Amino acid sequence: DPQAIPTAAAVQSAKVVVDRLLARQTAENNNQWPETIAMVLWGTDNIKTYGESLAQVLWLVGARPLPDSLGRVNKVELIPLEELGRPRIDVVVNCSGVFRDLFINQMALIDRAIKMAAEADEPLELNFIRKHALQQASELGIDLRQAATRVFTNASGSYAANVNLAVENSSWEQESELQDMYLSRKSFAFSAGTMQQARELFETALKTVDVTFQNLDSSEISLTDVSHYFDSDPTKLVAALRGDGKQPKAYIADTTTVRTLSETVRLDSRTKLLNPKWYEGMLAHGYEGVREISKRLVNTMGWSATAGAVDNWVYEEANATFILDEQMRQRLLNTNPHSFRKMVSTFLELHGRGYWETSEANLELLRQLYQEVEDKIEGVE
Ligand SMILES: [K+]
Repeated sequence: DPQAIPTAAAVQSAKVVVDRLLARQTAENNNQWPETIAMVLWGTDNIKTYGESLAQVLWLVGARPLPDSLGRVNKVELIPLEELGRPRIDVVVNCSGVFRDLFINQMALIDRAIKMAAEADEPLELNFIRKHALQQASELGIDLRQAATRVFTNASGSYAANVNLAVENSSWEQESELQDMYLSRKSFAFSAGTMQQARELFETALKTVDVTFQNLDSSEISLTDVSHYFDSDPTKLVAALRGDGKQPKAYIADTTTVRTLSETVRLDSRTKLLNPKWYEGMLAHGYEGVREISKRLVNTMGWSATAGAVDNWVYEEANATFILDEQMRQRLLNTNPHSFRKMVSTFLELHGRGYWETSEANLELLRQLYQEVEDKIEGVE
């Protein structure tokens, strides 16, 4: 029931997460407030939380919902700056296609809130939406309301950046290509039927991003269980667009019960890809199990592609665990030659793309093993 969202419980849960996100960012970077946060809104998650990440967006821009009598959220108002107790933070609101499919009315609500923030008569140092929208209105020669466009998604009918697909298929040379794919697919703006492409305004707003942010429940679907999270990650994109080339700080709120993306990748890697409990658990399935391990390594590479969030030691440990250990290598090779070949390919690709630095010895062995499994695959075929 899309008008039910967000509930007073979701509003209250969301305040805690946003205060924690801003506290970490200020404490780390010279007590500087971030100007703009790029964040993803997943539709399934907004069902389950009665609109927690929705409410996080409203909190950031200093808006509160207004349930009528039938518990419908039809309107917003601004929190006054003395109540907010900090600047209005600008937000690039990257809605999933599914969020768009289910919550067009709530995409309209966010939009009203941000335009409201933009038009407010308040000092620019306490209203980063207003500060940006005026600069943006001036640069591009448009209205302030037009300039205060922040609610973006896929084209009507479409899903995903297809950065996941690029990584899974190894069908790309430079990061610019992944970044071009994202900007070409995610630049469709909500406005008062049709998502209008607005690429130049999407790029302009993206260049103002200081922080990237997503909510995830690592207990249910971790950062590396699926490709959809790195698919939606604009961390390296923002660096590549910005005049100053500054990569924004990246965070993940884990809703299991706020970390840097780096911290979250390290936790997931030691819990899943590098953890004996996990990979032995997968190999118990046999043929499918080796596929799951290969998939994990590909999704980890995805985070290298979008964020450079994977420490070299993660790839060195994965190589030591699955390739250098002759016993484990033989089990992979014997159970699933096809997924073993993919894993060997993925280790060589990671070196090829500069995401993994390793010894000549390790690479020679990977090439040697690449030859041997192909020779075996063609053996039966
Ligand atoms: K999507």
